[PDB]
Amino acid sequence: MWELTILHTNDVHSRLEQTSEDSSKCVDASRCMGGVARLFTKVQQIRRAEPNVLLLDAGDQYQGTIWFTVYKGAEVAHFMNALRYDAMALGNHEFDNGVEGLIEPLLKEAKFPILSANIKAKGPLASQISGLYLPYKVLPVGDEVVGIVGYTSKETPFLSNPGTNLVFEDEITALQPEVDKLKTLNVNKIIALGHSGFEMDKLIAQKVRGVDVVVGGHSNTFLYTGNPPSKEVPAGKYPFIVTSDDGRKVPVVQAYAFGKYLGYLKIEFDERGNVISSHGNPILLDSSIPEDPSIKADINKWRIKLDDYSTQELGKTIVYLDGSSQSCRFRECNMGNLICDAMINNNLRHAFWNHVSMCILNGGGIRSPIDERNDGTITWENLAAVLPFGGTFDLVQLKGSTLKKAFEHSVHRYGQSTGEFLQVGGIHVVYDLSRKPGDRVVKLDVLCTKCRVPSYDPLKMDEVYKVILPNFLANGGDGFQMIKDELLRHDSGDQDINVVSTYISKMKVIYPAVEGRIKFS
Amino acid sequence: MWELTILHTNDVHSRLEQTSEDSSKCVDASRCMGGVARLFTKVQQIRRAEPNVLLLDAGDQYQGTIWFTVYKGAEVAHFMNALRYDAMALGNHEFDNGVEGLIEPLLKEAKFPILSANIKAKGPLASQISGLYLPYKVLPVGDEVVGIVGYTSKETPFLSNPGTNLVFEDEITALQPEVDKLKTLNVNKIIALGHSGFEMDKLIAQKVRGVDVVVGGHSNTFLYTGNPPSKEVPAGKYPFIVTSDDGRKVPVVQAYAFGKYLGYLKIEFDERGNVISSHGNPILLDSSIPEDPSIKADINKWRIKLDDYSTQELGKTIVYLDGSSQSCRFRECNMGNLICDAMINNNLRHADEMFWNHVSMCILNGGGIRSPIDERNDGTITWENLAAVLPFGGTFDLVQLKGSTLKKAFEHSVHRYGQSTGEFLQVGGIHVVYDLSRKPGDRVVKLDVLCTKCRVPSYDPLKMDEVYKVILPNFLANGGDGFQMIKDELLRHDSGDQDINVVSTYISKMKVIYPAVEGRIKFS
Ligand SMILES: O=P(O)(O)COC[C@H]1O[C@@H](n2cnc3c(NC4CCCC4)nc(Cl)nc32)[C@H](O)[C@@H]1O
Ligand SMILES: O=P(O)(O)COC[C@H]1O[C@@H](n2cnc3c(NC4CCCC4)nc(Cl)nc32)[C@H](O)[C@@H]1O
Ligand SMILES: [Zn+2]
Ligand SMILES: [Zn+2]
Ligand SMILES: [Zn+2]
Ligand SMILES: [Zn+2]
Repeated sequence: MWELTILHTNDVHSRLEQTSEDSSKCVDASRCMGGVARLFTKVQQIRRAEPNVLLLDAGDQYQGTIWFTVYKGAEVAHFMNALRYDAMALGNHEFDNGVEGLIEPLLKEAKFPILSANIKAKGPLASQISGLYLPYKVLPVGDEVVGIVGYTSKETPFLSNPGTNLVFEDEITALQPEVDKLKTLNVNKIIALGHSGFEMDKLIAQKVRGVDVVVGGHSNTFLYTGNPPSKEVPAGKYPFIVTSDDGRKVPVVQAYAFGKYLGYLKIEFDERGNVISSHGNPILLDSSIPEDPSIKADINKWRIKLDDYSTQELGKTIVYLDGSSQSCRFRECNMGNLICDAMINNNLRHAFWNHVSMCILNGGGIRSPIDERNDGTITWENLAAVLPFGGTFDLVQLKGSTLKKAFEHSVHRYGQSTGEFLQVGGIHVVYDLSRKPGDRVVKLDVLCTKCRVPSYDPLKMDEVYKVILPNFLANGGDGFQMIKDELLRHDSGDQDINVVSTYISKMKVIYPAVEGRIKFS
Repeated sequence: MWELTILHTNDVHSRLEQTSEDSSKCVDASRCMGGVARLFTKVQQIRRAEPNVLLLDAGDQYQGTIWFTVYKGAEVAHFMNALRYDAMALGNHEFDNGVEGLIEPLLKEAKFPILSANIKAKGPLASQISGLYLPYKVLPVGDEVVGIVGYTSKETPFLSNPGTNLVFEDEITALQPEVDKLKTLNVNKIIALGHSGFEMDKLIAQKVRGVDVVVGGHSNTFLYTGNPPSKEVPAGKYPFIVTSDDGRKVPVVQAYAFGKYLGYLKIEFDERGNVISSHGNPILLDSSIPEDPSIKADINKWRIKLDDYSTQELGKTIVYLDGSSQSCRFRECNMGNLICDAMINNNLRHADEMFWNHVSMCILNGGGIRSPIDERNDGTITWENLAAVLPFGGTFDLVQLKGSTLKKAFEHSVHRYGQSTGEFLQVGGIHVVYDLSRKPGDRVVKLDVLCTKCRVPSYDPLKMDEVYKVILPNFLANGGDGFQMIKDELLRHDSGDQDINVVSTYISKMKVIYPAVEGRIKFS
């Protein structure tokens, strides 16, 4: 009846300090959630009360706040070491700053194993990266041993910068042999830890034989059994039980994201290394759990470098700038409208032809909301959380067919928190999700340029339009292969942050609204 | 067979200089229309060729451009005298600057009769206005005599400032006694000249017995027989023939407005003073009719005072700011949106406490939008450009309204739709849907309003029992344009800032503007 307590975080996304419950900057400290210093308290309490504890991360500690912008990963390595994480699987964002941006800050500093069984190194890189990351690590858990096989999304080269010499294999194909190797080493307790999303995690559990528990992330999935503690509605019960093809019940877990919740799963194992019981729930990390003084004091030492960013206010918002994934990836969100307006305003300030009236933007690219409760105030730090990436707002030229195609893509796999869903500037779209995928756009009206008075006219499949979009999309990011393939021109614009930072500095006081640009039938 | 040539203008609205064909400021002089110096050339050219000519004005020479803002009527009196107008009926706008603003500049200075048979002076006013205007004037036309009875819109006190000591009678009731009086003076040739609109003009012709011809204005009606010379689509043939209740065919005329066209109607009269033939058409004052050098030279003398306004640029528009009556009074117009956005932006720049002190709604009578702005001159926008759009001198006032009062105003907005009636509201942060098939007062099928009592503003269906904070012009607040329910059922009214200054500072802020027709107002 050997009991294992699995504690896990996924998609912390540079959320080192305690946050608001929407995961934005903390204002009212007493009503603030998350943090690393608050995580350390709960982890330590659990480690006291429980004999066999593992602390894991399913990737995406990289990218999100001014913490990563400045420390570029050093903060992940330093604080994950203080919290004494047992393992961490590689996420797509760990490659955002290139392989040198992963090797030097994280791989070379992390005093704990970093894992991925489907990333295959090629060329001279292989002998450089030797043992910096591993397909698995066999860990001593008291008087027993626990093997943990890692995995990273096949999609990392289309979401990040992992370079031309890392091969991203299919997870199931790359996992099953490593599991069988651990099996022939008599490792009876196998955990799959990785960054591919809940739907992938469900199949890893179903297909990869020998896996006792699947720990995941990427899809920012919140799972809960009972009455949730906050605003997150669960996708399913915690853990999610997958009846695998070999006849076992495989528990699948995820801890939402941004370090708001600490995943907690108690596992009963037999002498043979099989699951008998699998129960728990994610602990909401809040005010009712103090921040450890030593970690908090240390967090404050690292905050001196970051202080010289929030210094200047670029404007004030009288409304809540909803940049949440739960809004921006399912329907029209005021942060989308605000950004898309700033892009058009950027272009039309210095401009029938050369005039731009259209803007598209993948909702997943909107990485944080902004609270209006702090005197309306907006700083660089506030924006750096919304737009962390470092892209540009590029000018493209598209056929009515290519624009139709992208909008049909926008809602092809709708209701999955998929970031392909587009927020729009100077476009009026109407979707009918009852209809089969690819014929879900029932109306699409676009603002005209070849007109003295701009009005919305039905989109013409044979006309040519001049859209402002992020470079990520211009480059066929988010599956928009048709943009990169069928574009008739592409001129590269200005830095995403600077574009929106110019506009807020201009408007002085902003108030974007949900006015019906995107609609549903 | 005694022939009369009637030449007429109506609703010139301070358009002294030549204009663009949308009646906005002239840029490319060679492709510019109208003005007083072009008018003088064609008038003089007709007076030579024709023996019995009359030049008339059916009111509204007052209000419109920087000309009236500065000269306050003196420019009307000076230039109408130079053009040697035979008569002029009183329009509603002649009262915009009060009765002292009519007596001192126009009535005393005008070397020609000014008329209105339904305005009745009373008390201390009566005395200070004796013979300054008259119900009619009998005019010698060659070897014959022509009587002209004037008339002014019953709703001048709800459209202008004529004061409390002037009584606006029902036109037909006040007109007949004068026509029947003139008849007993053996005045066989009677013209009705007034400012009440085409639909009133049609009834004056129908009901007022003895009227031979009705000359009008107010409704900026363009009438034409054949292929029009410009962008104005005609309401009907010129002249419009009204088969009167006494058995006669009464020609009804109107010359559009802003001095763009000169009305021209040739009339054949018998020994008895009746119409036999009534034919003509409005002459478009275009590039092809030269400006008279003496009038143009004199116009230039008066332009020195006006020059120190257009001096500073307040911003640039990349789009055509359509402030036309043909757009702003029938459907959503980008000038309405621009203004309504500037009003909300004015308030919300100095606001926020919680869900109160906030405003997300704006209503604005389309008739209050008095001019468009052309983007063709380097995008550029001056004070003079704005002064034409917003000439009145009102303010953008803050009101508090029930869902029912707001519903009522929106049902009013389209009660008599398709008449170029200015009551039709342009909106800021409101999404309205009309179905004109439905009987009047139940034509609003959808009305969604932007919320304040929400952290994220979204459009929610209007609630008949909730209370909303709208920014609207003072004219509308004080229940102008028939919006009696606003004045009567308002739950609070705090007065804002000067209409021009509100929109100027927003243009000075935005630097480069581009308003659009984005579906705030819709139709089913
Ligand atoms: O935390 P995740 O694993 O990302 C979960 O969210 C998935 C969505 O995120 C969106 N997304 C992800 N990465 C990007 C990126 N990155 C580029 C800049 C730095 C590297 C490449 N640039 C942009 Cl505009 N968007 C990115 C994309 O819309 C995905 O659907
Ligand atoms: O203008 P006319 O040729 O006479 C015929 O058109 C009638 C429409 O015009 C609009 N309208 C007329 N007067 C006003 C005014 N005046 C106030 C300021 C000066 C005195 C009262 N203030 C305002 Cl916002 N609007 C005015 C109004 O929308 C009428 O329905
Ligand atoms: Zn993530
Ligand atoms: Zn991820
Ligand atoms: Zn007029
Ligand atoms: Zn009038």
